Formats: sequence, structure tokens, C-alpha cells
Amino acid sequence: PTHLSVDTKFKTEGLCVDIPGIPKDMTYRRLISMMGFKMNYQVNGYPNMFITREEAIRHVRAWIGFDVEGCHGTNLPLQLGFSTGVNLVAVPTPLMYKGLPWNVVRIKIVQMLSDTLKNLSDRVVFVLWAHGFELTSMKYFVKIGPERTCCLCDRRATCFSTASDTYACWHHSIGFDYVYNPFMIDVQQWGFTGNLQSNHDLYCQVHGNAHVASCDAIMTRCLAVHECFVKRVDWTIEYPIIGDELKINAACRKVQHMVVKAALLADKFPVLHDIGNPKAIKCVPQADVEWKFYDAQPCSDKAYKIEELFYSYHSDKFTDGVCLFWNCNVDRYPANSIVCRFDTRVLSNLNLPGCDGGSLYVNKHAFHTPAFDKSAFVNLKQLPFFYYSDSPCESHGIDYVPLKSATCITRCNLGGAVCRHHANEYRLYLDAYNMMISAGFSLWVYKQFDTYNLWNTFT
Ligand SMILES: O=C(CCCc1ccccc1)N1CCOCC1
Ligand SMILES: [Zn+2]
Ligand SMILES: [Zn+2]
Ligand SMILES: [Zn+2]
Repeated sequence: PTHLSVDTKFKTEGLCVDIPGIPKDMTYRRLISMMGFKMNYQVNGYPNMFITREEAIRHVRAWIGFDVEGCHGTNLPLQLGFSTGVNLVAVPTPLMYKGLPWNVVRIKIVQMLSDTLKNLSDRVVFVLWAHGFELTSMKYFVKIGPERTCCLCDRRATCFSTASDTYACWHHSIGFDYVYNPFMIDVQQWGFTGNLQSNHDLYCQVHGNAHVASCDAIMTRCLAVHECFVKRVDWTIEYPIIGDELKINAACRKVQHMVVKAALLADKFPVLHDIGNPKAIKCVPQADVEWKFYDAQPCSDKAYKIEELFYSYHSDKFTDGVCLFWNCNVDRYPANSIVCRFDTRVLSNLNLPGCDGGSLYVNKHAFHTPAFDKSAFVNLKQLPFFYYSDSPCESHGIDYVPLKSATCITRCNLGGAVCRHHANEYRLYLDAYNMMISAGFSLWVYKQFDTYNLWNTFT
């Protein structure tokens, strides 16, 4: 049981208004044939156009919500909506484009999917709330066959060109006109009572229904994301490396050791309350402090209420010392805290749009993160950049331009001139810090944090 069997049953109740008289008994095999596609008993890596929920979760980077609304069905013009906000109108002869034939519409579909997916995935997954028109319209822009490779590279083929009879991935498909071997999943097959808007609005207030095809496409992918990543969580599923993942994660570990070590030197807290990761390690292992851990998994729905995490009767007094919340998203942080909060609004290849203002952050694992709220940090301030080192000024073993910086907190800078070792280390740390901030993470600290207090750790 790897793929979705074509002999599985497809509930056709949701299809009978666009398609009256549809057989209640339907299989994927028969539905595909009804859609105008000939699978021709092909044992070449594309066993089914439709996929399982497990396969869709593993390929979430490829999800594109798709909806078709019949404006006037052979004689009538269709509105093609995608979760990218695009609305295309096809004639048979929230970006709303005017009526054009299928030969030009398919050119736009390939360009749009390619520009959206080239840096995220090796495929497309049309996430549907199937009523009929979207499945019947697929023959006008989709071609199927064996699994292929690109005409210009080793990546799998996702596009086809009738002009040249060639195949291409999302990176090399300029001027291609057909979507090749796409995937799809119908959310209605999951078992819902009622229409799309009623199920969507149960969990999300950020997406509305302007009554265009793209609005339903968005609500569809959002409802799919809530079901697969908000209400259900699976942090065991690994995801491929598609960007700066390894650099971002290494930067996060360097920043955390730096920021926490400096707070313990500047304010010498006797106890640190580490709230978050049940698998956490002491990020400053040589520190004197009483390190106490508290387990809390990443909240995917709503941010943790500080009352439920702390109270109900540990040192008991979280007011003693400092509380470290490294990616532990709470509604309002206590004033004595060190905090790393992921900003869900950040635009990147790792951050996919989520449910109720939240986002799906995919870095090794998929983490649905609640909406970034600036009010969570009223008792704290933004942590400013600084680099601190108490290592000896020894070069050992790139070239050099003298470093002049007020934020290089070192004995050499105290003494008047940054040594080459600390200048290399400072610039490497500044790069790691910038990496992490640009990845979307934000750093917050208690209002009394002052880097001026670190100069006296050199006596
Ligand atoms: O980057 C991460 C994972 C950090 C690791 C972790 C944090 C808290 C509990 C268990 C594990 N996230 C994205 C932002 O929201 C929070 C989770
Ligand atoms: Zn290619
Ligand atoms: Zn939504
Ligand atoms: Zn030095």
C-alpha cells in the first residue's frame, strides 16, 4: 500500500450538481476515464492522477488549491481560480483576467505554476473541493504519460510543449503549454458535513468569500492545511532540503548560545526556566545557573496561554530568575524572559501560507505556527545585535580589513583594537544572525538587558 489504488471508491455526491445523473458507484479508474484521460495500463511511475492524504502531506510544498466556477460546460465560459490569488477566464469559442481561449489560458497556467513551484517542489498537487467543472476542465491544460526527465536537466518533467514535442521541469518550462503528470486530492473525500465555506469558517477568519473561484481555491488549501497540520501533527515526516535550511538551523543554535550566555553574565540569574522542546539540551552547558526544563510541544493551533503553561500549582515561582522561550509561542511573555518567536508573515521558500493567519514552516519537519502577534511582547524589548566573546585573542591558521564596531564585545575591543580572530568570528556571527532574522525569526529580551554590563566580565 504505497499509492492510492485506482480501484478505490470515489464518493460522487459532491459532483452531482455540475454533473447530474452521475453513478453513485465510482472508482478512480472510471473517474479518470470520465475526465478524458487514458492511463493505458502504464507501469511507469504514475499509477494514479489522485493521491492519498499521506502522500499529500509528504508533498505539501506542491499544494495549489484549484477551483472552477461556471460563469454561464461546453458552451459557457469558466472561471479558473488558484490558491495563488489568480483568476483566469476561459471561453470555448483576486487577480481577475478577462475571457480568453484555452490555447492562451494553458500558457498562463504553466507560467504561474512554474514561477510558484520551481523553488518549492518537483511537482504540483491540485487541492480540490470537487463539484465537477474542475475535473472536466483538466483535459484542456493537462497531459499525462510515463514519468519523464527535463529536456535541459535531471529533474522530473512537470510541463510539456506541443510546439516542440518536449518535456521540462518548473525551471525550464518557458513557453511550455501543458501541465504534465500533475497530482490531485479531493478534500470532500475526507468526510465533511456541509459546504466548503461552512467547514473553512469553523477554523479560519483570515480568508473570506468574495464569491470568485480563487477564494474557494484558497479556503480549500487552507482547510486541507488545518486538517493535515493544525488538528493533526506529524513531526516524524522529513522533508527535502530546498534552500538555506542547514545554515538557518546552525545560525539558530549559535544565536541562542550567544544570547543566553550573555544574559547569564550580565544579570547573573540563579535559575533558568527552559520552556519548550521536551528534547532540549542546555544551550550554555558551562553556565553556573540552575537549569530547569519544562516540556511543551510546538502549538500549531493557537499560542499557549501563559496561565495554562505556568499556573495550577519546578521552582513554582517563574518570577525567580529568567524564563527562556526558544520557539515556544505563548500569548504574552512574562517580563523576565529571553524569547525567539517565528514571524509567520515572512516571505520565503520555507514558509508556506497557513490557517487563521498562521503559517506552515517547513524546515526538515512541518510546523504550523500561529499568527505572529506584536502584543505577545508588551513586557519585553527587541534584542539588539551584539557579538560577545571571552575566548583568547589567538588567530590560529580568507584575508583581512580591520574591524571597527561598538557591538564587538571583546577584550581586544575593550583594549582598543579588535584582533584578527575576533574580527573573523564577529563577521561569521553577524552573517549567522542575519541569516536567522531573514528566515523570519525575531529575538526579544527583558527590558533591563544591557550589553554595557558585559565589559566588566574582562577584569
Ligand atoms: O522552528 C521551530 C521548531 C523548534 C524546535 C521546537 C520548539 C518548541 C517545541 C519543540 C520543538 N518551530 C517553528 C516555529 O514555531 C515553533 C516550532
Ligand atoms: Zn529542467
Ligand atoms: Zn483560511
Ligand atoms: Zn580578540
